[PDB]
Amino acid sequence: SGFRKMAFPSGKVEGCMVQVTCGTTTLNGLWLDDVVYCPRHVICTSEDMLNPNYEDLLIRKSNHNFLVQAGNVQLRVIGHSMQNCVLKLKVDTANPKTPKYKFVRIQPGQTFSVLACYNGSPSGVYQCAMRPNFTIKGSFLNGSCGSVGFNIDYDCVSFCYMHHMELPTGVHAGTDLEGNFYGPFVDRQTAQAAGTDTTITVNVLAWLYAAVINGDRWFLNRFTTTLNDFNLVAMKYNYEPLTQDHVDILGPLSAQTGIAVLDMCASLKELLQNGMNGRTILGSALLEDEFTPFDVVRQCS
Amino acid sequence: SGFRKMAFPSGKVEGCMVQVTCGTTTLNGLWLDDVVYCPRHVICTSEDMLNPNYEDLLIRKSNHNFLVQAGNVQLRVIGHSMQNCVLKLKVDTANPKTPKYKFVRIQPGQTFSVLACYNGSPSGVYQCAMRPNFTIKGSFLNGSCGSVGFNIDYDCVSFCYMHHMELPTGVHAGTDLEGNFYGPFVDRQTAQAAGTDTTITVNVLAWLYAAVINGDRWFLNRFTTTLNDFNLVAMKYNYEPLTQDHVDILGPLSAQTGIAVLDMCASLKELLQNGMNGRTILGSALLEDEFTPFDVVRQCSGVTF
Ligand SMILES: CNC(=O)C[C@@]1(C(=O)Nc2cncc3ccccc23)CCOc2ccc(Cl)cc21
Ligand SMILES: CNC(=O)C[C@@]1(C(=O)Nc2cncc3ccccc23)CCOc2ccc(Cl)cc21
Repeated sequence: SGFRKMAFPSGKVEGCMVQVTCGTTTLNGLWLDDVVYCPRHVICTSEDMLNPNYEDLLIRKSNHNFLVQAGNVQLRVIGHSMQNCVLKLKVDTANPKTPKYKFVRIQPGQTFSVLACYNGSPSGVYQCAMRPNFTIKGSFLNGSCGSVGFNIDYDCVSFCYMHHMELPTGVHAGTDLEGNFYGPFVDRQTAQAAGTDTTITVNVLAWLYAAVINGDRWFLNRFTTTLNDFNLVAMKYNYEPLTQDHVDILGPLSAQTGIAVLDMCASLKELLQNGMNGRTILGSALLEDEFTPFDVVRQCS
Repeated sequence: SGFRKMAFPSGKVEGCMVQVTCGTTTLNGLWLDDVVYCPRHVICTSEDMLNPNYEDLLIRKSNHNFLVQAGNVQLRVIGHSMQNCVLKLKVDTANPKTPKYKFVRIQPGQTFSVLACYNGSPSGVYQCAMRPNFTIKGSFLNGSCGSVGFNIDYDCVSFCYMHHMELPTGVHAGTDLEGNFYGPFVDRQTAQAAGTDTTITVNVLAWLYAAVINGDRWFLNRFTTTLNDFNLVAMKYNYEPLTQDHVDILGPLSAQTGIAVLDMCASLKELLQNGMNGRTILGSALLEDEFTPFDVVRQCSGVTF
């Protein structure tokens, strides 16, 4: 029993965190095999942040301009290339702590663990979700760029995120490990705004199923709804539309608890209308949307 | 910016998790140097658990009865002893991944990271606080016994908890690494109940300081209070008393934000008597009490491990 926001054990990722310095800028890099991945903005100076020409800035750099530190050992850079917004620094040593890994690009609503690092040193681990506006509500200070988001599949690390920037609202934007930004963001200091965020409806429903599995049933009702009627109500509370895919994904939890997805959807409509009335669901007074249906099943079964 | 419930990096602890099997029972063990620590109830059957004589059960066991697995390598047990509610299995091999570590007993209100394990394999890491009723509101399934709680100080792991049981309300009870239970709990199948819980006042104040640091200021007010007037109000809402030690501990956050502790206490007092009024603090509609003042400083300054 019990339900917690739970991150994956970060050990496999900790052994890949290195410090990458280029001039006066220092951020984190991910050392996998003989390659160190880091945000390409590490090559930017003061007047290269509004409109950097990364191809032009990178051509002017040599391997000896990149100082890579793995623990108290300086790694030697033997090559450099750029793939979208990620810089790849070929080093002269394969990381002996390289786990089995994959680079996976995730979709909004997907959760992952973040290993927050400063100066190539891991300081904390927390669980995040990719918001529907493609930002993450992380916890990052200056120097956290290059900190990564990941999931663990048995013994395989799926790297899904690398931190690049903080938007004016305090939310964070980054890329997958191929340098492709999540969202319409660019790695420039030009005026950028996170779109209006919405609630990840499928995740809230998955979390209501977690609550039912844990014995919290007060919010349940005798109602069901059509998918269309649910979405009309949901949109009014800034909730993401629930697709038939989401309904299918909730199938196992629906079967386990004996509460049809559209039946749980009617509970959600009611909760949105009434609020909680001083009650909590899994120790929370708000509807939690950072647990996917996969997370709920993994944590409960 | 941003404020998250954040655990310590679990890598130093992951290298210590092993699987301990005794008969039909399989749980987790902590392999440090040449010793594997695990809950002593691993030696119990179902009948034994009802009224266990652990000294009697342990004397009947031999070293070969304990199957210890570190990855896909079976460790050979060369000795066994019991220290309170923890079993210590002496093994022939010192764990090469043994970090710098200490066994520390924590106080209620103190937080720590839990590395949830099943079959000696770490599956998740989460942060939590030792509740004032000595339970932890963890997330544990069958097979999680032996999962440990820890903090990291510099490069030293301080092991503070080992999971032993789940109470009927779904809350968890366990021991320090010397086998001493936190709370009035015993390791036996019998009627046990978690006491009425209280809110960790110093932690709520620390979290209000984290909210101020992050730009959430709506709850701040012009008022201040005496420590005694605050504690009279706090006791009424099942909040732990705030000591002068707690006020001193909040000193750095008080200086950083320019809000005196008793000034923040009057904000908390109003939040208790009046509520949030539909507003949130750090995305939460409830007062968060699982961030200590040290956790807030560490997260709002970026201390690394
Ligand atoms: C020195 N340069 C930087 O720090 C990179 C920077 C950035 O957002 N860094 C940070 C990321 N996360 C948390 C932060 C908390 C506080 C301050 C900085 C933080 C800051 C300057 O504007 C941009 C614009 C585009 C891009 Cl891709 C990166 C950046
Ligand atoms: C096989 N026996 C056990 O697992 C030990 C057991 C226990 O609480 N295990 C669990 C601990 N945490 C999460 C659990 C989730 C579900 C089920 C079991 C869980 C279960 C039997 O009663 C007791 C009584 C005292 C003590 Cl010290 C241990 C126990």
